[PDB]
Amino acid sequence: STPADVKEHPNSYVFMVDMPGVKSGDIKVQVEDENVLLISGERKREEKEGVKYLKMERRIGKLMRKFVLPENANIEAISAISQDGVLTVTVN
Amino acid sequence: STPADVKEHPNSYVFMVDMPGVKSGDIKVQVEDENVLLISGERKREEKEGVKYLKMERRIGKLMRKFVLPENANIEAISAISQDGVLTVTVN
Repeated sequence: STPADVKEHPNSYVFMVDMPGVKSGDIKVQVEDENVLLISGERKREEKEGVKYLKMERRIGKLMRKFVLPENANIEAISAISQDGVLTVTVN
Repeated sequence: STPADVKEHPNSYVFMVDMPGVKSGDIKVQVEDENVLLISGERKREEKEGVKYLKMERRIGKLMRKFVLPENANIEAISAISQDGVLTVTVN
């Protein structure tokens, strides 16, 4: 799981998800069953080449959130922006 | 506060801080007293133009972490990268 904001513009819904350290290509934006918007991203490690960790507090692995819009609300136009670790998806 | 990793390369220390949604220009990287590395960033809101929030779980405001290297360890060469909401500072 990961923090999300959701806004309602006149003709669109906007989902804002935190994803520090997720490379695009590890981001999934997906519609399940035409109603559910599925947002997903995995943070990975930069692989002891004489490099030792002194402190490790950033957990890695997958961030994921599902969002259901009303039934009979068809997703036909989807938008995705990755910027500064925040993913903004705009769905009709 | 915000998650940080710290690695030790042969000739350098590396600090990796999560900062989703912080624009460079709102990032501060600073040496206090030649020994202490001070990393700072503030997340802000994109300002009802017919736009209404339905869900708001991303907290905003300042992220900040201090890191003290040993005394008599002089910071003369500092490095800062912002990428995908992660700030990597490399300090001699």
